[PDB]
Amino acid sequence: MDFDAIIIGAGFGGLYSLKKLRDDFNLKVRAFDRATEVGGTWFWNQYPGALSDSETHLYCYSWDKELLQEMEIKRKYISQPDVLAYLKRVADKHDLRKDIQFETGIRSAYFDEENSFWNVTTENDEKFTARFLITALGLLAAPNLPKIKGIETFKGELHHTSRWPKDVTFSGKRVGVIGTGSTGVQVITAIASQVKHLTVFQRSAQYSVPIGNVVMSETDVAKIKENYDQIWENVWNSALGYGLNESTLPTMSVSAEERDKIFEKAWQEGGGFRFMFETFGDIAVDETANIEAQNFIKKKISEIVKDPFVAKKLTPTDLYACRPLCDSGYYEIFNRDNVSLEDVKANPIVEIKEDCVVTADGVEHKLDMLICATGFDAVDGSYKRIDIRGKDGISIKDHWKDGPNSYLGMMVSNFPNMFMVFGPNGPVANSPPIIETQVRWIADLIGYAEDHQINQIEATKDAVDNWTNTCSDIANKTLFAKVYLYMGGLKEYRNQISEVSNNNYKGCLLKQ
Ligand SMILES: Cc1cc2nc3c(=O)[nH]c(=O)nc-3n(C[C@H](O)[C@H](O)[C@H](O)COP(=O)(O)OP(=O)(O)OC[C@H]3O[C@@H](n4cnc5c(N)ncnc54)[C@H](O)[C@@H]3O)c2cc1C
Repeated sequence: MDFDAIIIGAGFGGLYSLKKLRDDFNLKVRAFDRATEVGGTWFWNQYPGALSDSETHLYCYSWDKELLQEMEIKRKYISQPDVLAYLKRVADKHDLRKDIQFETGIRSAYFDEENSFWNVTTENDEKFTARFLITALGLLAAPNLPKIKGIETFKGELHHTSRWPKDVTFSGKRVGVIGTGSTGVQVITAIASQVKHLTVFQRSAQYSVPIGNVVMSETDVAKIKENYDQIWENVWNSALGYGLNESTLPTMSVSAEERDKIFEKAWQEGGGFRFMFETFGDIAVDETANIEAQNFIKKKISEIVKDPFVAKKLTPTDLYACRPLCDSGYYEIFNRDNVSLEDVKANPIVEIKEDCVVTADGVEHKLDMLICATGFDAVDGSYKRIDIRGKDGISIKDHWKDGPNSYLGMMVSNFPNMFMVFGPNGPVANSPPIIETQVRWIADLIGYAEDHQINQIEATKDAVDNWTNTCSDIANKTLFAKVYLYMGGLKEYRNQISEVSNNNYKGCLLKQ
């Protein structure tokens, strides 16, 4: 054994995995990332307007009290360069880089049934052994590059938001953006005013609410820092972990005039999760409540966008409101004389030539730059791109050929000593609280094993099948996926995994 534990990922999930196992448990551990710096997705995604979905004071670690007091809280939400600097500062303080090997992908990890440890091989064919594998792998980008005929003949700049280069300049250029998910909304709002002309190619109009990202006064920051203990106590006690007053008020239980008042209030403060969960308690459950949320945003769209035909094209049709987008002036962009909206569901892209994008009606859209706002992959994907083989050498690709499944979102049957952080079938909540929860739980279980010299931990097939049903029970009660995620929220997730730890890890296969 080279190591007690090998960590893959130096993002949020891997940086804390490392800190927890090396320093609070005195294990020998080494971590690996392909990146040249810590930060994970905040290192790779440097596109214009990249901004957190959670507010600054909560998109961070809770476990280091003196870091909370030290933290710079510039704006209500935190931009990508600032998150990256924060993660780097976490590394400086807790001396984590000496145990991270950068520029090092992992090609494969094979479980050794004979000695109960993992054989892990880099892409440069270096081989390390470790009792425990910790996978903190995040989500890769969704669509590689758009499967469009002739895209490779394009002779202008072709930029993917997940490999955004440095020194992109926009002035004097005709620019095109494929994609209008969260990443596309941020790019487009960021660059519309910098280009000579912007063409947006929207496949599918989405609902978006104001983010309301404002500067924080020194007294604003003091309010938070003086009460940080209560703030975090409210995170652990909530469903989402976003600092919201999570409503229980049914949408249809009030007058139209009161209902308009409550949505307006969330709209003025900003934030997608606020609009969806702080206004009423059933927007994501009741079809009739959801339509009320839909119409409020549709009306706002039609009041902000002055040209009714452009506004009509922006209006989501039939689509229900699920998974919340926010923006810093998105719908306003479309009143600008230098912006055009192309509905590419009505008028698909058929071809890309050397100087242009051409749609089904024959029109050539001439472009100097084409931006592919990639989105994000189901993941699953990040795991299916490492050769992971457990017992009798089944690959993870085979074991999940028909969808991912796990125990509590962290352990996979047939894959012992492997613990996933922020993996499939996990909760839907603010990420750092989820990551912290899972890392402390994993670390506690590895300590139990250390004290009781057990060297093979594994989830049964039945713990995993019970977990798959717990998720489908909760999920088939929601408008979402109308599954593969636990949606009882953060507090109920922490119960689930407390019961297991308090019942000598019922469902697990402690061995030796
Ligand atoms: C612009 C943007 C804004 C976001 N805002 C929010 C938000 O407000 N709230 C929220 O909850 N979530 C948000 N997210 C989601 C975000 O992914 C999570 O918050 C969190 O950062 C995930 O951290 P992680 O360490 O688990 O994953 P990552 O940060 O992606 O870490 C994955 C790392 O592991 C490395 N890795 C993977 N595989 C391999 C391999 N085979 N070999 C070597 N190395 C490897 C990767 O290169 C990567 O560096 C946002 C994402 C983006 C892009």
